[PDB]
Amino acid sequence: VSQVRQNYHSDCEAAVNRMLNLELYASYTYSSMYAFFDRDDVALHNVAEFFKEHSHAEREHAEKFMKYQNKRGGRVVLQDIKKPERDEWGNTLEAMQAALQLEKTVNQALLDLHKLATDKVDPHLCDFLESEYLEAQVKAIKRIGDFITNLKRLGLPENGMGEYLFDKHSVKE
Amino acid sequence: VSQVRQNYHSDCEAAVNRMLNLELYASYTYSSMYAFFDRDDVALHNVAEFFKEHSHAEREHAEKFMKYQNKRGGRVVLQDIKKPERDEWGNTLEAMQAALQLEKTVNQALLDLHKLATDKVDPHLCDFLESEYLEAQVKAIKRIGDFITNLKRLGLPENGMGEYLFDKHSVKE
Amino acid sequence: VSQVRQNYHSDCEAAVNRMLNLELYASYTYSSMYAFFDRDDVALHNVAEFFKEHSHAEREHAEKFMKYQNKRGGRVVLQDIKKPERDEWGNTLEAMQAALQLEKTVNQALLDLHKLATDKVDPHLCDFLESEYLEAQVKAIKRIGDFITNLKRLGLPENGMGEYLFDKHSVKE
Amino acid sequence: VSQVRQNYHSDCEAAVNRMLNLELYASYTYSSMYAFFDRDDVALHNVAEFFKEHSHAEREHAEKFMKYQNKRGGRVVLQDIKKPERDEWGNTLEAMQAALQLEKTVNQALLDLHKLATDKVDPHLCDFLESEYLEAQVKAIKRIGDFITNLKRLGLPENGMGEYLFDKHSVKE
Ligand SMILES: [Cl-]
Ligand SMILES: [Cl-]
Ligand SMILES: [Cl-]
Ligand SMILES: [Cl-]
Ligand SMILES: [Cl-]
Ligand SMILES: [Cl-]
Ligand SMILES: [Cl-]
Ligand SMILES: [Cl-]
Ligand SMILES: [Cl-]
Ligand SMILES: [Cl-]
Ligand SMILES: [Cl-]
Ligand SMILES: [Cl-]
Ligand SMILES: [Cl-]
Ligand SMILES: [Cl-]
Ligand SMILES: [Cl-]
Ligand SMILES: [Cl-]
Ligand SMILES: [Cl-]
Ligand SMILES: [Cl-]
Ligand SMILES: [Cl-]
Ligand SMILES: [Cl-]
Ligand SMILES: [Cl-]
Ligand SMILES: [Cl-]
Ligand SMILES: [Cl-]
Ligand SMILES: [Cl-]
Ligand SMILES: [Cl-]
Ligand SMILES: [Cl-]
Ligand SMILES: [Cl-]
Ligand SMILES: [Cl-]
Ligand SMILES: [Cl-]
Ligand SMILES: [Cl-]
Ligand SMILES: [Cl-]
Ligand SMILES: [Cl-]
Ligand SMILES: [Cl-]
Ligand SMILES: [Cl-]
Ligand SMILES: [Cl-]
Ligand SMILES: [Cl-]
Ligand SMILES: [Cl-]
Ligand SMILES: [Cl-]
Ligand SMILES: [Cl-]
Ligand SMILES: [Cl-]
Ligand SMILES: [Cl-]
Ligand SMILES: [Cl-]
Ligand SMILES: [Cl-]
Ligand SMILES: [Cl-]
Ligand SMILES: [Cl-]
Ligand SMILES: [Cl-]
Ligand SMILES: [Cl-]
Ligand SMILES: [Cl-]
Ligand SMILES: [Cl-]
Ligand SMILES: [Cl-]
Ligand SMILES: [Cl-]
Ligand SMILES: [Cl-]
Ligand SMILES: [Cl-]
Ligand SMILES: [Cl-]
Ligand SMILES: [Fe+2]
Ligand SMILES: [Fe+2]
Ligand SMILES: [Fe+2]
Ligand SMILES: [Fe+2]
Ligand SMILES: [Fe+2]
Ligand SMILES: [Fe+2]
Ligand SMILES: [Fe+2]
Ligand SMILES: [Fe+2]
Ligand SMILES: [Fe+2]
Ligand SMILES: [Fe+2]
Ligand SMILES: [Mg+2]
Ligand SMILES: [Mg+2]
Ligand SMILES: [Mg+2]
Ligand SMILES: [Mg+2]
Ligand SMILES: [Mg+2]
Ligand SMILES: [Mg+2]
Ligand SMILES: [Mg+2]
Ligand SMILES: [Mg+2]
Ligand SMILES: [Mg+2]
Ligand SMILES: [Mg+2]
Ligand SMILES: [Mg+2]
Ligand SMILES: [Mg+2]
Ligand SMILES: [Mg+2]
Ligand SMILES: [Mg+2]
Ligand SMILES: [Mg+2]
Ligand SMILES: [Mg+2]
Ligand SMILES: [Mg+2]
Ligand SMILES: [Mg+2]
Ligand SMILES: [Mg+2]
Ligand SMILES: [Mg+2]
Ligand SMILES: [Mg+2]
Ligand SMILES: [Mg+2]
Ligand SMILES: [Mg+2]
Ligand SMILES: [Mg+2]
Ligand SMILES: [Mg+2]
Ligand SMILES: [Mg+2]
Ligand SMILES: [Mg+2]
Repeated sequence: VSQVRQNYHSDCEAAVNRMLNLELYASYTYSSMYAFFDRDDVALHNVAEFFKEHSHAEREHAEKFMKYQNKRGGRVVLQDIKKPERDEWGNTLEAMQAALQLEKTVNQALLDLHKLATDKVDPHLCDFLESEYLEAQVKAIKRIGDFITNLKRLGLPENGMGEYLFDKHSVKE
Repeated sequence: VSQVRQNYHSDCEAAVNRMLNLELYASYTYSSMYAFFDRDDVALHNVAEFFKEHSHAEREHAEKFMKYQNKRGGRVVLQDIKKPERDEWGNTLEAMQAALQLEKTVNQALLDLHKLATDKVDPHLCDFLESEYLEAQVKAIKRIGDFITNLKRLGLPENGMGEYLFDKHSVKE
Repeated sequence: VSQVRQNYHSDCEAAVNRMLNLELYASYTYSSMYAFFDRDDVALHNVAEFFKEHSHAEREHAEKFMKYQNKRGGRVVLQDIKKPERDEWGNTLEAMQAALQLEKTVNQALLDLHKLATDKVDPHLCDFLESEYLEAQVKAIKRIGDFITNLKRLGLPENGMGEYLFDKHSVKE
Repeated sequence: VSQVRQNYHSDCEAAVNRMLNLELYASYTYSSMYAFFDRDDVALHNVAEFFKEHSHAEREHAEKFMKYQNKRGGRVVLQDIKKPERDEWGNTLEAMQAALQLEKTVNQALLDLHKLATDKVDPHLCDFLESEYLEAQVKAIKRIGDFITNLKRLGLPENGMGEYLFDKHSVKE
């Protein structure tokens, strides 16, 4: 037993490792989206940069779980980071729809971990999730949903002018 | 009788209380418009913020009537603030059309109060309305009318690209 | 279903709308207290300003619930804002006693909403209440209680000199 | 006829001269109050300074009527400035009560002049009164009324401690 460990269930330790992996998986998916929108035959650079930044944020989320694991006396156990589900992402609308679903998948895993922490009477882990993850996730989901609404309004997928306008006026330039 | 009261007719006092209520009603309607445009399935945030700011301005108009009532020695009497006429506002054009009509309703009440003040030979109340309300109202009506003209030019309600462009280029970002 | 909605029970959505209304009701009550203490025959302007500021804070609390509702994919539904229970507030002690009871009523509604969120296993809503409302409410209740103790010490309601001194030395000038 | 005169009735010209005199009379009354509160056996120096400043304001009001008369092509005609009604002013409450009545007397004369200007269809004179006099008068009346309420609360005339406290905490130090 680690000398620091106190009130930290094995099941929570394992679930933190699985969360770590999911954040890295999300990072990798966003990096694929970045590379897609940077292609010369796609060429939506503000969209590309939105996804690149989101890829970096997900890696930071993973690193924070590594630090957490060690603070509690658990042990980081890594697994392969699976490649993203697609090699090409269609257009801004398809990518944003995939991002929404990814963020909801990550959110569900965070909520499931919170429920496990509750069941194991681990208020430190509950606080960590509430203070560092759950609100960021709700904000990200709302932002992407708002974008999808605007992309539909702009006539995606068919309306290329609408897609251009979104890249120039909705995503940080 | 209040020790400060001079040349202040009971009818004017009552009409100031009714005006106070109407300004609060207008504030509440604009707050509903804010919440509508902030929905994830509407997502026109500059439009939402335009209405939020207008909601705050109307509350300030109400507070100025409270202060006025007390300065003249009248007594503030509050009534329920009725909920807005609609729960959802359609789109930017429908909302702006409703805002125009609301501003004209408020303007008519201000003009009616000015006429009452004239009839009761109350130049202080006439000056207050002319100096603090009537020009602001004309300016607001002109601004909203100009917006409606532009929304129609942009093809509202059908043209979603036009609606997007209005949010990005006509309302403060 | 809203595209953003996840783990948000209909009962919580409805209870957030009812909370929104209660915050607006509290705002309106404080605005009535402001207007009362600004009367020429009351004339306790620091007390009046204390209540005016509290009225603005309550409106901010309501607006934060509107934003929350939309972030979760719920729908803001507004109801009439009922007028305050009294048209005149007696004196500083009576008003502060009414404010204490109002703050405790709002606190109880917040606690009830937290219990509902707990029952529906909604940690995001629990965090929101704990981080944005519950401590502010405890602080406000303590402040008003401290004021009541001092008003009683100063001989309210009978001791007008005590009431004057409170306005000049306990409330921000 | 003055080369500048246009739309300026003889009756209004005369009434402006009478107003000029009344403002000077009010100034002189306030100067008497200043001297009273500066007596060694009264010795309420913040109260004294309040009245001294008000004396200067009234003289400025008179000078503005002189300038107005000349701008319109009327002719300033001066009369004796009558001494104040009392040689001694009792205490802060009695003085403030006299000041309230004086301000209401001046207000009534301003309102009467506005009515004359209205009857003679003189919008420039109406604007001048509304823009330069009527609101200042309402503000002054409200301020003095608020003071009287506080002096009564403080137990004037009997409560000398209350009178001391008013001088130290209600009037600019
Ligand atoms: Cl342990
Ligand atoms: Cl334990
Ligand atoms: Cl264990
Ligand atoms: Cl593991
Ligand atoms: Cl694997
Ligand atoms: Cl996918
Ligand atoms: Cl693919
Ligand atoms: Cl997914
Ligand atoms: Cl889990
Ligand atoms: Cl726990
Ligand atoms: Cl967070
Ligand atoms: Cl957006
Ligand atoms: Cl957008
Ligand atoms: Cl009257
Ligand atoms: Cl009159
Ligand atoms: Cl009347
Ligand atoms: Cl009324
Ligand atoms: Cl009603
Ligand atoms: Cl409507
Ligand atoms: Cl509706
Ligand atoms: Cl209307
Ligand atoms: Cl009216
Ligand atoms: Cl008039
Ligand atoms: Cl105006
Ligand atoms: Cl325009
Ligand atoms: Cl453009
Ligand atoms: Cl425009
Ligand atoms: Cl749900
Ligand atoms: Cl869940
Ligand atoms: Cl549900
Ligand atoms: Cl509801
Ligand atoms: Cl109702
Ligand atoms: Cl009550
Ligand atoms: Cl009452
Ligand atoms: Cl209550
Ligand atoms: Cl509840
Ligand atoms: Cl929970
Ligand atoms: Cl809080
Ligand atoms: Cl205290
Ligand atoms: Cl003191
Ligand atoms: Cl205190
Ligand atoms: Cl003439
Ligand atoms: Cl003419
Ligand atoms: Cl003439
Ligand atoms: Cl003359
Ligand atoms: Cl004479
Ligand atoms: Cl006298
Ligand atoms: Cl005398
Ligand atoms: Cl008099
Ligand atoms: Cl006259
Ligand atoms: Cl005229
Ligand atoms: Cl003025
Ligand atoms: Cl005062
Ligand atoms: Cl005072
Ligand atoms: Fe993440
Ligand atoms: Fe994420
Ligand atoms: Fe208004
Ligand atoms: Fe308005
Ligand atoms: Fe543009
Ligand atoms: Fe509140
Ligand atoms: Fe509160
Ligand atoms: Fe003091
Ligand atoms: Fe004057
Ligand atoms: Fe005066
Ligand atoms: Mg060891
Ligand atoms: Mg284990
Ligand atoms: Mg996994
Ligand atoms: Mg594989
Ligand atoms: Mg629990
Ligand atoms: Mg937080
Ligand atoms: Mg946003
Ligand atoms: Mg009275
Ligand atoms: Mg009446
Ligand atoms: Mg009405
Ligand atoms: Mg109804
Ligand atoms: Mg103006
Ligand atoms: Mg313009
Ligand atoms: Mg949908
Ligand atoms: Mg429902
Ligand atoms: Mg309720
Ligand atoms: Mg009722
Ligand atoms: Mg806190
Ligand atoms: Mg304290
Ligand atoms: Mg000549
Ligand atoms: Mg003449
Ligand atoms: Mg005279
Ligand atoms: Mg004489
Ligand atoms: Mg006029
Ligand atoms: Mg004017
Ligand atoms: Mg003015
Ligand atoms: Mg004041």
